[PDB]
Amino acid sequence: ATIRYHEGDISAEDAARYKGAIAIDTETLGLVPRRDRLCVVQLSSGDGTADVIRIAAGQKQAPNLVHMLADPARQKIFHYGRFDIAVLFHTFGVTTTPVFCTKIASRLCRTYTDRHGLKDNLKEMLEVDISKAQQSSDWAAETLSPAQLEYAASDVLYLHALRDKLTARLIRDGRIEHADACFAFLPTRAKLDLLGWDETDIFAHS
Amino acid sequence: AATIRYHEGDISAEDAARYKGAIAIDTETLGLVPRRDRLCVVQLSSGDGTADVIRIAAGQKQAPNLVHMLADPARQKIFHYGRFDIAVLFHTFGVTTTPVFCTKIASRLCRTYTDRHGLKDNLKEMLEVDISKAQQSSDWAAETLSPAQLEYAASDVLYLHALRDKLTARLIRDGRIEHADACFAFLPTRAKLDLLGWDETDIFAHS
Amino acid sequence: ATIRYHEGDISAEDAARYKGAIAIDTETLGLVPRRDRLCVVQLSSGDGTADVIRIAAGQKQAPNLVHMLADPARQKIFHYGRFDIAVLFHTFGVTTTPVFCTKIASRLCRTYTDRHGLKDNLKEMLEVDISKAQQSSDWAAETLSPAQLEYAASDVLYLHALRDKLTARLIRDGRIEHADACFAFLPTRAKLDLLGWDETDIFAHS
Amino acid sequence: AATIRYHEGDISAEDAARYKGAIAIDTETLGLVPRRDRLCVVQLSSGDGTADVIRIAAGQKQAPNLVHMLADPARQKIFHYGRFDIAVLFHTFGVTTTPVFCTKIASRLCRTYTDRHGLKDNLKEMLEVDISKAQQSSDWAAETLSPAQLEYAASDVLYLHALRDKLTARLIRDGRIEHADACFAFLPTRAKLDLLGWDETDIFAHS
Amino acid sequence: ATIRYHEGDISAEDAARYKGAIAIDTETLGLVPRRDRLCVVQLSSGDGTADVIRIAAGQKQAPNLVHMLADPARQKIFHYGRFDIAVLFHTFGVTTTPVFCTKIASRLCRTYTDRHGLKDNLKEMLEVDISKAQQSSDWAAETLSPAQLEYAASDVLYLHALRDKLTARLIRDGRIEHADACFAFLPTRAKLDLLGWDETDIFAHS
Amino acid sequence: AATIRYHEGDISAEDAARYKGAIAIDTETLGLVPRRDRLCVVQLSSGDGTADVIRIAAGQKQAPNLVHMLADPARQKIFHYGRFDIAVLFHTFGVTTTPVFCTKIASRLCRTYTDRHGLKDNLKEMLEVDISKAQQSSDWAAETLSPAQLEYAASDVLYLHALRDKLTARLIRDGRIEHADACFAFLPTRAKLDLLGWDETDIFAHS
Amino acid sequence: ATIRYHEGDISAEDAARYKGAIAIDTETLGLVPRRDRLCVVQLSSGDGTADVIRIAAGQKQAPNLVHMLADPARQKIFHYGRFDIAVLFHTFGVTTTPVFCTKIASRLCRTYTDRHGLKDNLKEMLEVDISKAQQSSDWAAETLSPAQLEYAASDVLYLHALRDKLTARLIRDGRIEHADACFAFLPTRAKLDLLGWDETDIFAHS
Amino acid sequence: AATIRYHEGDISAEDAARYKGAIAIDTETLGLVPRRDRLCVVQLSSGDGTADVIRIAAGQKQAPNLVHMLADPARQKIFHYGRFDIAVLFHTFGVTTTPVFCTKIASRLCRTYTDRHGLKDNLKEMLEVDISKAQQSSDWAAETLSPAQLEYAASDVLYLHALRDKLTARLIRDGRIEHADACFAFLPTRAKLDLLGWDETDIFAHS
Ligand SMILES: [Mn+2]
Ligand SMILES: [Mn+2]
Ligand SMILES: [Mn+2]
Ligand SMILES: [Mn+2]
Ligand SMILES: [Mn+2]
Ligand SMILES: [Mn+2]
Ligand SMILES: [Mn+2]
Ligand SMILES: [Mn+2]
Ligand SMILES: [Mn+2]
Ligand SMILES: [Mn+2]
Ligand SMILES: [Mn+2]
Ligand SMILES: [Mn+2]
Ligand SMILES: [Mn+2]
Ligand SMILES: [Mn+2]
Ligand SMILES: [Mn+2]
Ligand SMILES: [Mn+2]
Repeated sequence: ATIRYHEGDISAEDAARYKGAIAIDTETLGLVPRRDRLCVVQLSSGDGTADVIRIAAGQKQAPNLVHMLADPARQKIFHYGRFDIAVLFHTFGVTTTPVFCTKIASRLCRTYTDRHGLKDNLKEMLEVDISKAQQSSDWAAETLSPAQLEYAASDVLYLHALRDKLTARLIRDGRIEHADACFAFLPTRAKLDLLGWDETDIFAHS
Repeated sequence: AATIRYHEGDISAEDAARYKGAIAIDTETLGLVPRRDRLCVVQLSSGDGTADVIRIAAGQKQAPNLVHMLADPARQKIFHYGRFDIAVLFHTFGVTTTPVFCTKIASRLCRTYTDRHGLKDNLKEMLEVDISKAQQSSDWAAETLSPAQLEYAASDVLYLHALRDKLTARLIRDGRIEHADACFAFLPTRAKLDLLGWDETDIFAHS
Repeated sequence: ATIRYHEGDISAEDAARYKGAIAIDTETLGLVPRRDRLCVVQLSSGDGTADVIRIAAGQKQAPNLVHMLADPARQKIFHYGRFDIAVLFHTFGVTTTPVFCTKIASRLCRTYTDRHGLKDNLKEMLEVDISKAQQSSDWAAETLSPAQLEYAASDVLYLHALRDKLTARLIRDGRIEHADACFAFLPTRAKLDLLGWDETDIFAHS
Repeated sequence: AATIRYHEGDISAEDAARYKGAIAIDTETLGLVPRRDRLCVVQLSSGDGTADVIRIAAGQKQAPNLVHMLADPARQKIFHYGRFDIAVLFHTFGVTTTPVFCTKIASRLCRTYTDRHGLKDNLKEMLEVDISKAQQSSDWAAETLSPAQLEYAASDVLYLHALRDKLTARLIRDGRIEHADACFAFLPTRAKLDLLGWDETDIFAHS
Repeated sequence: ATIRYHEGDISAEDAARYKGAIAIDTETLGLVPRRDRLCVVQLSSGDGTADVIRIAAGQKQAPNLVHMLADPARQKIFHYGRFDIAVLFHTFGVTTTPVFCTKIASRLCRTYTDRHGLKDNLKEMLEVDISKAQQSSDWAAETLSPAQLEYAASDVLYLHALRDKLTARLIRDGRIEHADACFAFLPTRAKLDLLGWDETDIFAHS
Repeated sequence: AATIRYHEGDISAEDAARYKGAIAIDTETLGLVPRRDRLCVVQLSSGDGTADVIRIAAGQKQAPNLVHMLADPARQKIFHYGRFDIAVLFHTFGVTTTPVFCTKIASRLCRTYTDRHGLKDNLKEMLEVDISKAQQSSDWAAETLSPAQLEYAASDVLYLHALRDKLTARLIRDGRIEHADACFAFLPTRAKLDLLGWDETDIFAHS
Repeated sequence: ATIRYHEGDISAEDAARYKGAIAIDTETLGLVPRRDRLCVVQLSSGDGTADVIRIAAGQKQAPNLVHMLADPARQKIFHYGRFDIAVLFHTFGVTTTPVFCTKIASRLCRTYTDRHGLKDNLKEMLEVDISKAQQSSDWAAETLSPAQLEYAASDVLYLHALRDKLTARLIRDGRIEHADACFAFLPTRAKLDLLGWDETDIFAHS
Repeated sequence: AATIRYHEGDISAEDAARYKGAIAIDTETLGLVPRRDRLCVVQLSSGDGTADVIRIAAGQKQAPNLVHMLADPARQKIFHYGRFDIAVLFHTFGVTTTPVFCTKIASRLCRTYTDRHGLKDNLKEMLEVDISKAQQSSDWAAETLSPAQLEYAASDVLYLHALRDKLTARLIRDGRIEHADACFAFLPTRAKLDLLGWDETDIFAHS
């Protein structure tokens, strides 16, 4: 199938499709990790297909997903990893590593625009169109709608391609090393957020 | 206080060799925009109560012995708020200072009960030391640095070893030494992003 | 009829339809109770029908309405009760109790959105559409238009259903007790507003 | 001043029994974010001019005698701004402190002629008492609390009975004691909503 | 004709149509009277017809217009008189008196809205539609377009009717005396503006 | 200073008759929201160095002799910032005070070289008089007004005649006495619009 | 052709078309000259045709373009020259002089509007329509799209005409001398920007 | 200090002739809006330690000898923040003062290490001179200027030659004298744009 569903954790069979980079996004009940639980983890290996894993209330374990997230041999790709890395660390205790963030890379090379959302990035870098629902969706439902399923999958289907396009810009425009040091600090940035520094830049004076 | 060793242009090879471990360091400039306000002074201590104060001439783009200590991965460099000085040294010399310990990032990560993370209050509370802020900001590119100027420059580095050590023990006690080290590792990139114009935005925010 | 009209007070016959929760909203000349008089009280028992009571200038009495509002055996349901409780206390002297507020409950469980208006709530929680006039309507007119009448009734027709939907979220997501303590403090919050603390949170430092 | 009874971990069963009515109480932490800054001290007075100062060790999640007084519905708990400390005690111990009287909510509800609702100015005007704010914020997780620290902690609670009583008579005189009681009843929920992340928004506003 | 044109001043014949209230608005080169000159004065007697008077550069005199503006026997009606009274005083030296301001009256009785522009007022109070150009029009042109002419006339054609509608609200809602004291202070408010207090309320502390 | 005549509820008929011209006047309340903070004191001077200080009891809604002076169109009333006190007297007594002279509107209209338009600085510059702001805001609804309270209340009105006269001569000199009179005429409406809720907006702005 | 392409520098043949004013705009990788390189210089002599010069990475020389920009006998026309003068000085070391800025002139005479963009100016002053892309375009591409080419040319095709229209306003409304002193200070304003005063007005107190 | 030459209306022809080079100059008004607050005093020094203080009467629109020095292209005029005074002199007399040197634009262009660009701090650091700001802003349109007023007016110009010269040497040293001269050339237009209403916007911004 185009989208592969899992309850609680990705199957070993489908975890084995990921031999390189893993594209990933989550869905939650909101933007405060300590208040709003993790509901969905969506993955893609780059081949046009997704794994959508439904996370249950109170579930603190996903052994196969956690293994992938922890695996230093496979890069995990987010658009704004700062948040999802924090969600995964709060829920599972796992420090996702290493990571590539297409929003940080966008801010570092697409210096001519202020539009750094994923939709704007995919339209310019790949000519792909994606749509935003309406902001208001209960991702903790019993049964996710099929709309809910394709929204989640479209968040990870293109991150491989987008990473490649942006990587060539960073190298062309000379800031690939800046992006990589940003990627290495990112899990720390996410843990400071969980600790309450989420609205301050630690590198400022205040 | 005191005992200041004064140098013109660069630290002599002899005094550089006094530095067998961490290097305390601050600079003085003509202001806060590196591409506009030139580096005037770099000041250095090895943590024994002495300081090397190197005066930097306008247009000078070379400092062999200082640049070697800055680029030397074996000796840590200690600033209070290194984000600024690392950018100034890269813009002036092409040198990327590394590895660093920043006592202001440390202060923020463990001195969570306070908003005063300047050097003066850090020293007073962590070491029971007084330093004096200059009554008015001064011309650091003056033809002759005053005695008061050399003493103010020196005081910027005389206690950084001892402050690093007390803040490290706090970061260990309160469980954030790893968060701090990750900060120090990113800090040179942070300073390079300043010079390129991202200086008033946090690259990790949405905007 | 679908909408039942009253002058000054609800009839005893129509007040008797309310054997459980009373859904309620008001219409006024504006948002300052001491300046802008109460004009309309709209009620619904949950059955698709409304009572719309036209309040006259200077009227400080509505014995049957006031009895319903004061009755601790019947919950009164508002979307943002904070304001209407203050209007009713200023006009009639009545402390409406006990109350359920679908906006407080929305802010407490719909943690994934910032859209907490009634229209947004009804569309997501019940799939119902309602429309906003244009903000500018003289609710003190001689004769209310029939448009004016259905706008007022649509503000109370769904509050029962909406309360039920949101209540199951609060329990699912674990904040029903938080919502109930909010409901108990609400009439105090409204009286502090009438006293001039309306733009400060009393629980802050300032 | 004085007479401070010092305890490690929990108040002894004997001193808990001195408390047959209302309990004055404040805490000290490593800062203002409870999930980050641990509880270090809880301080208690029964209103007789003595205080119990209980030092809380890192990671400690249990305090039998203190948690019994906090959860005990028969003895009121008095804080100046209890919204914060109630959240800290719930996060540290799982205990919901109740019932409470908050002298800062009281100050705001009846001291309508002023903007200064801190403890220091409340005490000066209501009781003609001076307390001293620390010259600089301190490390409350220190290995040994100083004498000055124990005296500052104690002063936080020594006058709360007398201040509660004077503010109560003002709330009665000016007709808002009921508004105040309703506040106190909501205050534990208010503190729990803080811990869940609503801490910078008023749940009763539109946004 | 529907619109009557004049160069420099209104003719005596057309000034004689005004036996009661005079509705009036101006057009200028912008919103700083000392920088942006007066270009057009538009008038209406209430009968569906307008006089549009083109003011020339540097012209400091319009004897018949000034007589009307100065005449305490005839009320002058503006929507936001504060500005135009200042323009007329700067250009001609004339203190327009007495005045009725449909924007002040709108803010005083239409307490249920924040839309106090003339367009919003005419649509609700009279059901009339008017349109806004695009904000950018050179009112000092050689020859005003016919569009320019009807825009200017539509600013004064309805002020009589609008004044009547709003006056009945003020009396109904009990603030006619508040409105009249506002009208008496208005020319002073405009002269303080010309003196440099234009962005402070003189009745505040600062 | 001094000589204060104290009254309970209303000024006696005898002392009212001392007032054959302008009336200086200020009030004291429990705060700045009239519908919440009750009038506690009204203070009056005829400009001879004496003052009448009338204490107002909670709930009192009548003051025959004072309300006659307030409503009396033959004697001008002088406040420093009358916008507030006119609203308080209308809310408490139903009386519209008129006609008024406001020394703060006057100060703003002619003392154009400064931003300090409080009474204290007006008096110091216009009359070379010192008054003292209370060290802390006080409970003006106290059972017994202190001596210090009566002296602070009195000083609010002892110099208003002399300040009115010096500011009038400045308004005449600099050509804005007419602007000032128009202000004074609108000021009661301005205060009534405050009570109705327009208190944080200027009715003459667009919004 | 309507648009004439050049690599690196304008040809001598096409530089010779410019016997009077030179209309000019640039395209870059963004708005920080020290970070975002110069990519395109677009020119027009006023005749409906443009020269579009593609600037290569790291190129610090364009001898013929620089000669034109430096030439005090030919006025260079920008819409907001402040930025492009800084880009040209950073890239080439050239102080463009003398200059006429249609945005400064717009702010000085079109005192009745706040719309001082080029699109708004061309629509009112000349009745010409131009369109904005979408803000997000990589001007450093290998091969500029033909869309990219006409966007760049439309930025300079009308500046001659627009300069003439605005110049007659400045003279009519009496501020031509104010505009000319602004034009003389403009290259200094741009160099202060490159030095870090770009977000302060040097003539203020702070 | 001192030696002040007082003039009514205009400087006498004799004292004007003392001025054979640059002219230091400041004014005093009734406030910051020229169309509202009239010019009261113009003060002048030739840099020898003396000053001419010319009192300007209300409505006066002519000053032959002063207007000649202001309009005279051979003698530079020195203000600290000339943007304001140039606008006041143009509004009062129709004269465009030129050419000018502005020590505040100079201070901002070379004193890049500080935010304090007032005259007082400029003088203290560049010349080691103290001047005193008036304890309170004064009525400069008084019938008789006090001795203190004439001394404060004079001090505004007594050191402007010496401060111009020290700031010029800094602008030369740090490479911005040309930037400064371009500023001075635009400054009269800048002041004329103030009078026309652009006074709170930078004409070189987008908005
Ligand atoms: Mn995400
Ligand atoms: Mn998504
Ligand atoms: Mn430093
Ligand atoms: Mn220093
Ligand atoms: Mn409602
Ligand atoms: Mn409604
Ligand atoms: Mn506390
Ligand atoms: Mn404490
Ligand atoms: Mn108008
Ligand atoms: Mn119009
Ligand atoms: Mn007062
Ligand atoms: Mn007082
Ligand atoms: Mn451009
Ligand atoms: Mn373009
Ligand atoms: Mn000056
Ligand atoms: Mn002065």
